[PDB]
Amino acid sequence: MNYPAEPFRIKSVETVSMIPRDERLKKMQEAGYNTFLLNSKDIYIDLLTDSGTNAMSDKQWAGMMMGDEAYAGSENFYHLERTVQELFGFKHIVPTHQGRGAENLLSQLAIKPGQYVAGNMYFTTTRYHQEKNGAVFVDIVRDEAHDAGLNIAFKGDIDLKKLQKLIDEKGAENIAYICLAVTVNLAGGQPVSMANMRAVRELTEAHGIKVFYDATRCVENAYFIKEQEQGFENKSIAEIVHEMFSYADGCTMSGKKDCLVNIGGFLCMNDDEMFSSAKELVVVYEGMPSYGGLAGRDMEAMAIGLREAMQYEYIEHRVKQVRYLGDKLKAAGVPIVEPVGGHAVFLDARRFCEHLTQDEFPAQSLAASIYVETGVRSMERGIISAGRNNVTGEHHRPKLETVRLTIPRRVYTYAHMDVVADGIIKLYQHKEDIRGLKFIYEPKQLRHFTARFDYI
Amino acid sequence: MNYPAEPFRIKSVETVSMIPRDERLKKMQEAGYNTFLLNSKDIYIDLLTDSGTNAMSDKQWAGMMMGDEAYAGSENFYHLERTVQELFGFKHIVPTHQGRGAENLLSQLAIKPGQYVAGNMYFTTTRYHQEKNGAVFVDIVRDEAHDAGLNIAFKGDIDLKKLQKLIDEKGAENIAYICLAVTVNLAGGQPVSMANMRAVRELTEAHGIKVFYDATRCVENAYFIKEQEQGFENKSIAEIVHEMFSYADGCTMSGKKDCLVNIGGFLCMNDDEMFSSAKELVVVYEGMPSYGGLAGRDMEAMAIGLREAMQYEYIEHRVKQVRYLGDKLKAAGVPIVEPVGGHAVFLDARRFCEHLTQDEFPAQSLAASIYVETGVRSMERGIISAGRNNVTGEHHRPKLETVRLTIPRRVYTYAHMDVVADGIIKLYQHKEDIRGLKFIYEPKQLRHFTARFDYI
Amino acid sequence: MNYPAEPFRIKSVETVSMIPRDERLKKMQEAGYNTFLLNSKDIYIDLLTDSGTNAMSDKQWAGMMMGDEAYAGSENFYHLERTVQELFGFKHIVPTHQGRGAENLLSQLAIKPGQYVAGNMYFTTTRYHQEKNGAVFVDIVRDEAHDAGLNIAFKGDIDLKKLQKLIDEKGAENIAYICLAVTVNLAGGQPVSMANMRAVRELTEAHGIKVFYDATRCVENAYFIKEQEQGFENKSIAEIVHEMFSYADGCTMSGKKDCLVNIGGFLCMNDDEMFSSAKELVVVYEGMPSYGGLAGRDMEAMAIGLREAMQYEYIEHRVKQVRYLGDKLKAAGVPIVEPVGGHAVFLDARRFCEHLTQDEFPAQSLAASIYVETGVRSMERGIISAGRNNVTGEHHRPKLETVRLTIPRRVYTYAHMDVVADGIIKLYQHKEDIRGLKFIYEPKQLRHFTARFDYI
Amino acid sequence: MNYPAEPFRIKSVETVSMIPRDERLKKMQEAGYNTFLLNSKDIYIDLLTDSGTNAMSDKQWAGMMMGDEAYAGSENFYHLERTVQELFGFKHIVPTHQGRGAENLLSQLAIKPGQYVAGNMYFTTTRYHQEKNGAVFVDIVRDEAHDAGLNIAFKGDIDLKKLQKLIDEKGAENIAYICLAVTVNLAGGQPVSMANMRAVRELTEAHGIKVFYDATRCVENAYFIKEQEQGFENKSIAEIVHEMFSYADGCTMSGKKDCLVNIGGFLCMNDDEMFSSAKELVVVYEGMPSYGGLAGRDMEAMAIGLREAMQYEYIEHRVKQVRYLGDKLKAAGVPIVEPVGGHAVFLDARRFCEHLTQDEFPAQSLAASIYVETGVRSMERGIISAGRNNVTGEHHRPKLETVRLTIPRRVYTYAHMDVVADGIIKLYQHKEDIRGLKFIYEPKQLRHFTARFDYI
Ligand SMILES: CC1=C(O)/C(=C\N=C(/Cc2ccc(O)c(F)c2)C(=O)O)C(COP(=O)(O)O)=CN1
Ligand SMILES: CC1=C(O)/C(=C\N=C(/Cc2ccc(O)c(F)c2)C(=O)O)C(COP(=O)(O)O)=CN1
Ligand SMILES: CC1=C(O)/C(=C\N=C(/Cc2ccc(O)c(F)c2)C(=O)O)C(COP(=O)(O)O)=CN1
Ligand SMILES: CC1=C(O)/C(=C\N=C(/Cc2ccc(O)c(F)c2)C(=O)O)C(COP(=O)(O)O)=CN1
Ligand SMILES: [K+]
Ligand SMILES: [K+]
Ligand SMILES: [K+]
Ligand SMILES: [K+]
Repeated sequence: MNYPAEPFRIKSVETVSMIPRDERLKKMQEAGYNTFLLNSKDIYIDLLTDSGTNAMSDKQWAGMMMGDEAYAGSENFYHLERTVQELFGFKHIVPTHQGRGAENLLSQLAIKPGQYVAGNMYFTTTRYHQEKNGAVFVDIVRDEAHDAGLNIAFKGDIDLKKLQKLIDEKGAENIAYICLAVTVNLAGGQPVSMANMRAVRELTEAHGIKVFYDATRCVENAYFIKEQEQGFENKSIAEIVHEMFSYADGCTMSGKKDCLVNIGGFLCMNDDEMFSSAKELVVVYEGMPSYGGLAGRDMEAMAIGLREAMQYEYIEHRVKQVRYLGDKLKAAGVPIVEPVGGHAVFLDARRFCEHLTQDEFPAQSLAASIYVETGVRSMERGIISAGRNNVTGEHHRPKLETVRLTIPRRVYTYAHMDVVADGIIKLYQHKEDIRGLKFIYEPKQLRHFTARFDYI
Repeated sequence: MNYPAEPFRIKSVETVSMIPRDERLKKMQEAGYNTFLLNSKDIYIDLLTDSGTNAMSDKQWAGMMMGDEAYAGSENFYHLERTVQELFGFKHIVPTHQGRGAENLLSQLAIKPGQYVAGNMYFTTTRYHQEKNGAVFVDIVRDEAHDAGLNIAFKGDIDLKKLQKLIDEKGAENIAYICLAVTVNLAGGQPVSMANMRAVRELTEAHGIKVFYDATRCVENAYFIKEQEQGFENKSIAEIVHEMFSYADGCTMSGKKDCLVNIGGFLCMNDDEMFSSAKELVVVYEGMPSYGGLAGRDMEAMAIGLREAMQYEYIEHRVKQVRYLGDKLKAAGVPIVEPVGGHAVFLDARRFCEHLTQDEFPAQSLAASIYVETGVRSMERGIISAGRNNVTGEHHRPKLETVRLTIPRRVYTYAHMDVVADGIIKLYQHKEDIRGLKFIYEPKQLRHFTARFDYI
Repeated sequence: MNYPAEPFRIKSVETVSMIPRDERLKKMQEAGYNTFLLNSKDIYIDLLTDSGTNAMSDKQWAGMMMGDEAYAGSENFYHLERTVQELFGFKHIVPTHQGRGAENLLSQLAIKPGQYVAGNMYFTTTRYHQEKNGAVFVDIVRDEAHDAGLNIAFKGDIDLKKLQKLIDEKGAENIAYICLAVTVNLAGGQPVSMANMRAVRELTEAHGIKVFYDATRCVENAYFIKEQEQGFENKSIAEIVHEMFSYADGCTMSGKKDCLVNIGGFLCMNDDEMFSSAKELVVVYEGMPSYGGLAGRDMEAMAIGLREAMQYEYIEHRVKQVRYLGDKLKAAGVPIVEPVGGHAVFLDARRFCEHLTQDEFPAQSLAASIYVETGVRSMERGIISAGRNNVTGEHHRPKLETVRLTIPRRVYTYAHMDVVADGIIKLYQHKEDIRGLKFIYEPKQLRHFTARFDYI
Repeated sequence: MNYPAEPFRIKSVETVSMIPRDERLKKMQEAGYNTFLLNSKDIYIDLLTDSGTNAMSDKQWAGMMMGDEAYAGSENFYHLERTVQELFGFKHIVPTHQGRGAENLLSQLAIKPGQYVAGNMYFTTTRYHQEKNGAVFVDIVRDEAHDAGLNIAFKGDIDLKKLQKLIDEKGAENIAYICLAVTVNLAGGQPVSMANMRAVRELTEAHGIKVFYDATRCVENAYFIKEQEQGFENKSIAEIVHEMFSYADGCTMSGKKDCLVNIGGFLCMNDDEMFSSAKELVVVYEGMPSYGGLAGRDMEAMAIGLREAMQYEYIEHRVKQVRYLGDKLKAAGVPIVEPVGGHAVFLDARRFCEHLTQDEFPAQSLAASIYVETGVRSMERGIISAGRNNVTGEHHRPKLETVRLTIPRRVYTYAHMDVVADGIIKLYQHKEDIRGLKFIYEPKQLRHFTARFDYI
C-alpha cells in the first residue's frame, strides 16, 4: 500500500491543544522568533524533532519497571550490549547519555589536531566536536545531495571521486576517519545504498583509513535499501542493518531516534585498543562503561526499542507516514526537498521564500511563521544551523535552506499529518508575507539552539 | 468539523498483527463459530467491545502509581466518591468491580418478586439480573428504536404512553423501578434527550416510582444532547451530565465504558436507607463499601478518567470517529442501524443476510464471516444475545438483528476505520455466501458469551 | 536463622505517619469503635489484613505494563491458566475478581439445599455463601484448633473421627463437599499437614465425597510442611504445593493473599462438567471465563506473583517476620494464639481482657484500644466476626476470641514489628482499662465489616 | 530516638541473592580484584555507592508517567526549575545528566589556566575537571578532616586561615573560585556548619572571589546543622537548606544523591552572564538548556524527589540508619572514620590492615576481601581514588585510606545493616589474612573505576 494503517494500536495517550493565533504571535516574539525557544505547552503539534520524542511500546514500559540501578555491572547494560552486538555486529559498546556524548568520545579518541574528517554532509554537533578537536571537515557527499528539488534515489551516497581526491591531495595518514551517516539528516533524511557502503569500505581499507558510521537513523536507511536497492527486496530489515555495519569500524548512535527511546546513545568499535581508551574517557564525561550517564531502566528500554525497530511493518509505516505528509504538500505545489526522507519532510525555504536572500534567514523566518499560523513547531535546517566558518568568521552557506517538519516515531496519525499539510498550504498562499530576520543574540557555537532574532 | 483529528497524541503503543485467512478459517471453527471464543492474539482489530478495552492517559497512569491499597478507607475511594458526587450529583456511591456487580446489587435491593421493571430497551446482564430476582421486564422505549433503518434523533427516548399504560394496567406499587439507560446500547448506542429525562422524572415522581439510570455511556449521551438538542448548544458536557442525573434517584455504572478504564463500576443512590442496605450487601459479593472489588489504583484511574471524559474535544472526536466508519459503510450501500450511535456501528444483519431467516442466526454468522475474511472481531447483537423467554422458553426474537463494530476509546485511528470499512464492503459484495448457523452448545443464560454453533 | 534479613531490597516506598492520640480518639469514636470503619490516612501501621495490601515486585510491575485488555481470550488469562495448571495441578481454572467471588460460584454450583458442608473451622464469607445456598456448616477441625493457648504443630488438621461421624449420621449423599482450608485463617494461620490431606482424600474418595481446598494461604502452609513435617525437609515449596492439591477436587483462591497481589482470585476444578457449569455462571457475576472481573494486567500480576511466592527464602522470611512479632509479645507475657501462624499474630483477647465477658465483645474493644493507644489498626476475629446462628438468632460463640495483627507481604520491616510490639506491650500493662462494647448498628450478615458500637 | 523505624513502608521490591564464597572468589579475581568491575547480579548487598541507587516514592513513579518528552521547553523542566529556585534560592538553573556534567560546565566556564581552585578536600571527578582545565587544586579543609579517628563536629569546615593564606600568597584575582562541598564525601560524609558558610561568604565577597557549592549531599548536611549547630534546632530542613545556599554564588549538584533519583544533575548560578555562557556550552555536551541530557520524566522525578528529601523524619532516619551500622562496627572495635557521616560508614583501612603499607593498597584489598567473605560490595576511597600528582606523576597518597560502606536512600533495612556489620566484624578477626595488591592495568585518569590489580 501507498499508505498502510498503523501496525500498532494506542495503549496510552497525552492530550494536545492549541493556543489562539494572538497568543502564538506573543509567544513567537518572546522566543526571539526562534522556534527552539518556544515552550512545549504552547505548541499544538510539535514537529521540532524526532529526537527523544518517540512513543515507547508496552514492552519497553515493562522494561522501564525492571531497572537494575547498580552503579556498575547493571543487568540492563548487559542486555543492551548483547542486543547491539547481535544486531549491529560490533565487537564492543560504550553507552553514552545520548549521541553527542558519543561524538565527544569519538572525536577525542580518533582525531589528531591538523587532520581531516570526511563525511557525507556535515552535521551540527558532529562538526563542532570534530573542529574543537582540531580537525578540518571535508564534505564528500555526492553533489546531488545538495540539490534540493532533485528526486533521485540514495542521495546520501559518498562520491568516491571526492574521497579519492582527499586521499591523493592530503594523504591517507592525514585523514582521521570517514564519517558515514545513515540516513543523512541535513540532506533531507536521505539514505545511503549498500553498494556505496561496500565501495567506501573497500577504498578506505586499501589505504588503512577508519570508517565510523553515524547510526542514528540506520533503520530508516535499512528500509530504503529493502524498498529500493535491487537484490534486497526479500532481505529482512535486521539482515540489512547487520550487513550495513559489517562495512564499518564502529559507530556513534543517538538511540533517541531509531532505538525508539526518550534518552540514550552509545559508541561502538571493533578495535580492542580504542575500546580500552574509550572506557578511560567515558568516566570523565558520562559515567561507567556499564551505564554511560543513563539510568539502568533506560539501557533496558533502549535494548528493547532497537529490537522492535527491526520489524518491517513498523518501519514501513514509519517512513510512509512521512511520505504521506510530503505527498500532500507536493499535491498543492509546496516546494520540498525530494525525495521525502526517513524522518521528516523538509520545506525548501529557498523556494518558499523566493523574495528573501539567504542572509535574511528565510528558513528561520518560515519556521516562525508556520508556528504563528498553525501552532505547529518545526526546525531551521539552513544557514543558521550551518554556523560560522572557523577560519574566516563568515556564515557557512549551505545550498540547502530548509525547514524541517520532523515526525516522532509512533506519536501522530495521518489525521495529524493532514492538519499539518493544510496549515502549511494555507501559509504558502501568502508566502510573500514572510519577513526577513537578523540576529540580536548569537551564541559562539551551535548557534541555532538559542539564538534570538528580530525582523529586518 | 465533520471529522476532527485526534485531540491527543500517542504516549505508548501495543503492536497488532494479522494471521492469514486459512488460519482464521480454522480458528473460527475451533471457536464454534462464536467470535467471543476467539483468542486475542488471533485478532487483528478487536471491535468485540468498547468495554474495558480503552486506552488510558498519562494522567491516569500516574494515578495507577498512587494506589492506596488499604482494605478499608483507601484515599483512592474518597477521590472517586467526591468526583462522582461532583460530576453526577448523587448523594452516595458504592463501588463495584464492574457494571453487572452493580446490577446484582440494585436488583437484589430494589425488586420484590412479581414486580415489573420497565426500561428503554432490554440489556443482557441487566435483564438477567432483573429476572433472577423475580421481576418481569417491560420495554417502554419508543417504537422507533426497534426500526434499524429509520433515521431519527434521540431514538433512546422512553415512550411516556407506554409507561402510563404500565402504571394504569399494573399499578404503580407493582413497578419496582424504571431503568433509564444513556445511551441505549442495543438500539445502536442511541441517545436520550434531556426533555425525555425530565418528562420521565415528572411522571414517575407523581406516582412515587423510582428511576435508576444506567450511566454506562452517559458522556456519549451528553455529547448528542450538546450537538442536537436545541437549548444545549452552549452548555458544557459536564453541566449536561450533571443535569441528566438530577432527574434520577440513582444509577448503575460500568466505568469500563465512559470512565475510560479497563475495570471498574459503581452504584449510586440518593436514598440513605438504600445506601445502608447496599453497604450490607456489597461485602457479600464485591468487597468493602470503600473498594467494592477494586484495587485502590483502579478507583483512582476511574476517578481521573470520568473527569477526563468531560472534555468536549475528546468526546466530540470519540463520537465522530464512530460516525466516520458509519458514513463510509452507508455510502457503499452496507445496511446499518441509523443514525450512527455513540460507541459502535451496528450492521443490520437482517438486510445484510436477507437470504437467511432470523432463526438461522444471521448476526452470529455474519460476525464469524467478518472475522474469517478480515481478521476484525465484531459482536452478535441479535437473537442470540436476546436469550429465551423465561416463562415460555421461546427465543425473545428482537426486531434488531445486528452485528456490532464496537470502538474502544482512544485506541484506533481513522486508518483502522478505513481498513475495517474496506473489509465489510468487500464481504457485502458476496453476502450470499454467508451460511446459517445452529446451536451445538447453548448455556442456560447469557448464552451469547459461550454458545457454540455449526453451519446448517 | 531465627530471623533472616529480608531476601529483597526496596524498589519503591510510600510514606507513613501518625496522627496524635487525641485525634485518634475522635476518629475511633466517629468509626463507631469499629477499626474497619477507620480511614487509611488516619492509620500509622495498617495491620487490618494481609489481603490485597501486599507489595508487588519489579517483575510484577513489568507485568502490569503488559495488560492485554481484550474482553475475551486475553493473553494474560492464558499465562494465568498455564501457571495455575503447572503449579497447582488442577485441570481447569475460572478467574474471579477475588476470593468471595469464587465462593459465590462454588456454593451455587455444588450445594443442594438441606445438604451439609464440612470444614476445618468456619470462615466468614465462606460460611455465609454456604448458608445462603441452603447448606448447614459442620466444623470438623481437630479440637486443638479451638484451644488458643496450646502450642502444637498442624492445628488446622481435620479430625477424621468427626468427618466419619458426619458420614455415619447424615449419609455421604447429604454432604455437598468438604472445605479444607490451607492455612486455617481463624485458628490463627494454622497449617494442615500433608498426612492429613492424604487421609481426608482417602476417606472422602471412598464415600464419593468431593473436597475443595481454600487455597488462599497455601504457600504459607507449604512452608510449615517443609519446616516441620518429617520427609519434607528437602522438598521444594513448589513440590509441596503441587502434592497438596493432588489431594483436592478443586479450590477457591483469593490471590490477594499468597499470590502477592492487590486484587484477584480464581476457582479451580478437575471435573469437566463442573467447569462447564462454572463458565455458565461466571458471566452473571464476574465477567468472561477469560477475565472473571479482572483487568488483563491483574491476571498477569497474579500469574507472576504466584510463581514468586514459591521462592523458599521469600516465604521463609515472610513467616519468620510474623513469628518475630509473636516472640517479642510472648517474651513480655502478652497472651497470643500459639504457635504463631503464617500471616498474623492473634492476640488472645479472652486472656488480654479477662475482666470482660465474651458478650461484651473483648476482641472488638481491644482492637479499638490498640488503635487509640498506638495508631496501629488490627482486626476483630471473635464473637463479632462469627455472626448469628441462622436458626436460633443467638451469637455463634467461638472459643477463639482474638485480635489479629495481620502482616501484609513485603511491606513492613522488623523495626515496624518492634514498634507494634512496644505499643501492644505498653497497652497490656493497663489492660484493665479496656471497656466492654455493645451493638449500636448490626448488619444482617457479615456484621463485623460495618457494625457500629458504643461503650457499655 | 537512637534509631527510628523507617518513616515509610515498602511499595515494591526487587529480590536479592547471594552466590556462594567459592564463586565470589572467582568473580573477584575475574574483576582484577577491583569491586567496581563486579557484576550487579553477583552482589548480595551493594554498598558501592549511594549514587543513583536510591528507591523512589510512589509520587515520583507517578511523575515518571508524566514525562513531557519535548526536545525544548518541556513542562518537566519548568517544574524542576521552580523547585530548585524555591528550595535553593538560586536565580538560574541548567540541567545536566549528572554531577560531573555540571562539573565539566563549571570548570570550562570559571577557570582560566594557571588559576587556583580551593576546596574543602578534593573530590575525584571534581579535581580532574579542575586540573584538565588548567587549575591547581588547593585543599583548604581544616586539618582535622584528614584525621580519621578524631571525633569532632563539622569536620567539613574550611580553615579560614588557609583561605586567607591562599589569597595573601597568590592574589584574589588568581583564585578561580572556592569549591565548598556539603557534606564532604571523602572526609567521611562530614558536615559543614552554617557558621563556616557565613565566614567563607564574608571573606570571599570582600576579595570579589566566587564560591560555588557542591550541593550533592546538602540535605544530609542540613540534617547535621539542625541536629548539632546551636541556633538551628527549631528550623525546618528546608529553611536550613535555603539559608546554606544564600552564602553561595551557585552550585553543582548530582541529583543521584540527595534528590532521591537514579539519574540527573544540574548547575545553578546567580550571575546572568554566567547563565548565558553556561547555556552556550550545555548544548555541546549535554543537551538543551531545558533538558540537559535528561528525559522529561527524569527532570520530573528529580523535582519531586528534592522536595521529598526536605522531610525531617525521612532525612533523620536516613542519617541514623548509617549511624546504626557505624555504631555496631565501633562497638566491636572495628576501626572507622569518626564521627559517622551522612551517607556511609568509612572503614579505616590503614588501621584495619596495619600489617600492609599504603603502597600495597590496603583499602583496595580490604574491599575485595569484604566481597569474597560477605557478598557485600564496598568502595576504595584511598590511595587509588586519589590518583596521581599531575606534575610529578607520584601517587597523591592521602592520609585517609578508607573503604566506604555506602548506603543508598530508602533501599535497605536495619536487618541488612546487621548482616553487613556481622560480616565486617567477622573479617576483622582475621584481618592479617588480607594480602597486598599491585597494579596490572592503570587508566590515565580516574583510575579507581576500571584499574585491575593482582596480589603481591
Ligand atoms: C544524524 C545525527 C543526528 O540527527 C543527531 C541529533 N539529531 C537531532 C537532535 C539535535 C541535534 C543537533 C541539532 O542541531 C539539532 F537542532 C537537534 C535532530 O533533531 O536532528 C546527533 C546528535 O545526537 P543527540 O541529539 O542524541 O546528541 C548525531 N547525529
Ligand atoms: C448499557 C450497559 C452495558 O453496555 C454493559 C456492558 N456492556 C458490554 C460488555 C458486555 C456485557 C453484556 C453483554 O451481553 C456483552 F456481550 C458484553 C458491551 O460490550 O456492550 C453493562 C454491564 O457492565 P459490565 O460489563 O461492566 O458488567 C451494563 N449496562
Ligand atoms: C481463608 C480465606 C480468607 O482469609 C479470605 C479473606 N480474608 C480476608 C479478607 C476478609 C474476608 C473476610 C473477613 O471476615 C474479613 F474481615 C476480611 C482477611 O483479612 O482474612 C477469603 C475471601 O477472599 P476475598 O477477601 O478475596 O473475597 C476466603 N478464604
Ligand atoms: C561530592 C560529589 C560526589 O560525591 C559525586 C559523585 N559521587 C559518587 C559517584 C562517583 C563519582 C566519583 C567517584 O570517584 C566514584 F567512585 C563514584 C559516589 O559514589 O560518591 C560527584 C559527581 O556526580 P556524578 O557521579 O553524578 O557525576 C560530585 N560531587
Ligand atoms: K479489560
Ligand atoms: K487492595
Ligand atoms: K542508576
Ligand atoms: K526526551
